[PDB]
Amino acid sequence: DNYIYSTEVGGVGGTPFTFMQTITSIKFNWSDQYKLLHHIEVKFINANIYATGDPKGNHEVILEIDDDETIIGSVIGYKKGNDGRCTGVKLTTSKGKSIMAGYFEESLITTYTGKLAGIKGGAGSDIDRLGLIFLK
Amino acid sequence: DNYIYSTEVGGVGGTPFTFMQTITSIKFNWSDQYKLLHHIEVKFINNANIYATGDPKGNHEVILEIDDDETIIGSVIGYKKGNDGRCTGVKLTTSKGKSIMAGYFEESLITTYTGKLAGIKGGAGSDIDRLGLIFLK
Amino acid sequence: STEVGGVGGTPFTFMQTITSIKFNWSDQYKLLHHIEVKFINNANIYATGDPKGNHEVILEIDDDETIIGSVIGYKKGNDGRCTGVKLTTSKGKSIMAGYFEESLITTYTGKLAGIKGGAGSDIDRLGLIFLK
Amino acid sequence: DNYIYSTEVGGVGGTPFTFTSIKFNWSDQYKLLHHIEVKFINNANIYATGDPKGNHEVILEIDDDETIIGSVIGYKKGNDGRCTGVKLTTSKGKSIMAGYFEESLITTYTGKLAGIKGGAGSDIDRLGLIFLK
Amino acid sequence: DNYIYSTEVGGVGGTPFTFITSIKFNWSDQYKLLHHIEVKFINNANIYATGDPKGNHEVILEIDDDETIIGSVIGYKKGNDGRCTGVKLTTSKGKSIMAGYFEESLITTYTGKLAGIKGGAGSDIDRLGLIFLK
Amino acid sequence: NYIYSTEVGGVGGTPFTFMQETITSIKFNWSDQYKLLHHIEVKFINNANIYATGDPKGNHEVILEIDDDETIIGSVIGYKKGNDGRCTGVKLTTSKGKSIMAGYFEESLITTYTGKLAGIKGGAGSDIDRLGLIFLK
Amino acid sequence: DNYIYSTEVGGVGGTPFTFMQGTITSIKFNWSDQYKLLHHIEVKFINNANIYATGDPKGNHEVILEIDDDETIIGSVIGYKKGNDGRCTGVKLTTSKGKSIMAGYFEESLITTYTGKLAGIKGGAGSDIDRLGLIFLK
Repeated sequence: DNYIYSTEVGGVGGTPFTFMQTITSIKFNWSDQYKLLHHIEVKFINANIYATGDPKGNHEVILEIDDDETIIGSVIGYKKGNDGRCTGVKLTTSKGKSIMAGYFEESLITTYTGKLAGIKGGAGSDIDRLGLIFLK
Repeated sequence: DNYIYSTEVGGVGGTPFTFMQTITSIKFNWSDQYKLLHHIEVKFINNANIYATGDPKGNHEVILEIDDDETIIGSVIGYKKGNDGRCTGVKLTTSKGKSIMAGYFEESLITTYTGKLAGIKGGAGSDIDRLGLIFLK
Repeated sequence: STEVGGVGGTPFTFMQTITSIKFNWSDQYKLLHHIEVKFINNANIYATGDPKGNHEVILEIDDDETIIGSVIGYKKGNDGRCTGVKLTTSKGKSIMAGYFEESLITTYTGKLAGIKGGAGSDIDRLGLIFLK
Repeated sequence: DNYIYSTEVGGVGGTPFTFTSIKFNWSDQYKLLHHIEVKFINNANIYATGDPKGNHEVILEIDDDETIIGSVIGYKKGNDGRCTGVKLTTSKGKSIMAGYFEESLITTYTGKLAGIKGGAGSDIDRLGLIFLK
Repeated sequence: DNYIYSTEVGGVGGTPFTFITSIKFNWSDQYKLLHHIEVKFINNANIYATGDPKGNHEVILEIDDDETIIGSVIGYKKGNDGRCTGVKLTTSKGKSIMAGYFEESLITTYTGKLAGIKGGAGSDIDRLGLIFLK
Repeated sequence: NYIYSTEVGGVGGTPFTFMQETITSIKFNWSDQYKLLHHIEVKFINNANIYATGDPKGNHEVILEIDDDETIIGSVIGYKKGNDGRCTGVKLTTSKGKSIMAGYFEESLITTYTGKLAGIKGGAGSDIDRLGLIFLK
Repeated sequence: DNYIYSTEVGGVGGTPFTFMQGTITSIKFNWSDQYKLLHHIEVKFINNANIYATGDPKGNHEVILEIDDDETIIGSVIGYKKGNDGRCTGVKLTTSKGKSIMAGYFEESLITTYTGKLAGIKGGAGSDIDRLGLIFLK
């Protein structure tokens, strides 16, 4: 209520997370071996790293977000089903910044857009499930 | 009406549906095995209900979330024509450069009316037999 | 617009602006075979020709949407036939029907108001009609 | 005049001519223009010239307020020359392409297409466009 | 004087020249050079030609009264024994021509209202420069 | 005043911090043999001094000169993650269409904050172990 | 000064040059496919008929960029080999009127220079262009 919840995509498994009250940094860890996201970290506008998942993947990417910078384009790749996983994230900002993490070989959601305020989902070894959260 | 009805394309078969109350989420399920749409889900502004139809047996899906102020500016449905017909693909593009592509387009096409996507309508069984979009004015 | 194609088939003229148009065509004959049209504030399907072709395309036109680009492919001569239509709208919508292996007209442009021509088995001849 | 006369390109042969719609006839067999027709604003007459023996034609209809912004004629140069192709593009993104461009080219003046001029027999020997000012 | 002279590019050979609403270039596939140029001027029906028009191709660019050159490249062989091999021009109205070849040297010239040409030719165009307003 | 981008790469090498209370020249040295940054130099407005760090043993370098009024609008650092990590590449693009590419991007990336490039900070030995940029506000 | 001095890139060798006066109105670059270096540069200036050359024009390629009086450089890259032993290997320039040249090669080091009205050059040349810097104005 005064936040927009994007559909969490991927499986029912892993341990729940919800990170909120905006985002100033987000990092994604992924593997070439499993072609999944494994681990996410978030910082806020608050010096603590809010992490989740196991950072066992051979790649990472970080997007730093200026205070006034919104997300204008966002795609999450995922395997659908109870047994599902998140496999990739593309984001593009109101300033022409973009990141690409992991793979997009199965299902996609083109999310809502706005000021990236938090994330929510389940993670174990892998990121089972991810949803973004925006302002209003 | 207060609504613009796109021609429903595909076959006469399956069970009829109409979803209305604007659309804030839509998902399309499709198969590489059958090369059809099989299942559609829709959510609406200020209403937590998932309105589904068809059998979600396909190996792929795509979800488009629509911002409150976001209109559809380009829309194409692929389909097999005739009574025995099926809807095979959807491309949509929004007023914010968001776009989805579901399934296949190697037979017939409709380039639909455009505006604020308000509902869908059609028939579905195992497959999406027939699909029409509905827009505001 | 100049009606292009042959002298044959049965004449048609559809008028009242156009809100929907459909084209049927074949890979076997590489012609248009059949056209349908709907009009604003009128639920009637005005058809013509034999819809025996394996493909069709439908373009829906918003009330305020004009045609900005239009090409008809055709075989010229008395025994001629209309073979293809490309249309592009003032809102980036476009359709492509059938084939363009012989002759072409780039038509006048504006609000698509009607069509006119002759059709039997095939669309023998087609011309568009525009506004003010 | 109060007109711009583009250089007529192609040969000296055929019979001279000087004239909202234009049509070009051409052949895959000879790779030339053979025949042109022109219709005028507020005048229902077809002004033709040349022999329409070619297997292709194209028609460009020009809206009243529509100018030509890009124009190329392909031709064989010399007394024995022939006009072989026309590309035209309008102020509304309409374009036609007639026949072939395997030898010489002129990029013509541009504006409101007012007439044509040239010589034609079996083939279009020679063609020039005429624009306003 | 009240003219801007682009560098004449190509060789020392051929006969010197000095001469816009029309320009034509003749060239050969056999020699890959310009061989001959013609020019017409506003309010003057004369063809000002130079060089031997023995090449199998030509192109003509007509320039509207108010139309300037906004991009211009001349291809040439450098050195005393040099030759001018090509011209690309683009106008303030999106017209463009391409004449001949560009497989050795290039100059990107000054831009403006194309006012004249200058340079030496015989069988081939040995050397060419454009001239603009000031 | 200043905005500190996350320093990416390893914990190793000797710490550095360059600022002058903005950057007008920056140079990056890298190797095809090690596929790392090895050395960085920075000059500042109204100060002739070269502030270097790292061992310039690499076979390539690039220099970006920044006009006084010119901001960075796009910036990516490639790096190997982990304690034994290294910085491997820098792409920068300016408010005047100027851009450099230094070294390699075969592992991890940060798309940094943007603004008037004011300083750098990190650790370097043989290699640039770790790099963060610093901007105004 | 009234002038902006780009870093001179390339080697210490060759004979020094400095070309300045109005601003640059023509510049030419000679280069070789055999050595993949610049070998020779010429410059002309506004209101001055003098051809200011330097280096040995032994290379199989050249390009000339003419600069209109009011035309600035908006993009500029010099390729070079770094070190005392070094040489300048290429120049890309792009103007405020969509003109561009590309001379020689960019297989080793690059500088993306300051931009503005190209007023002069400076460097060292022998057989090859050893070293080049551009000079601009505020």
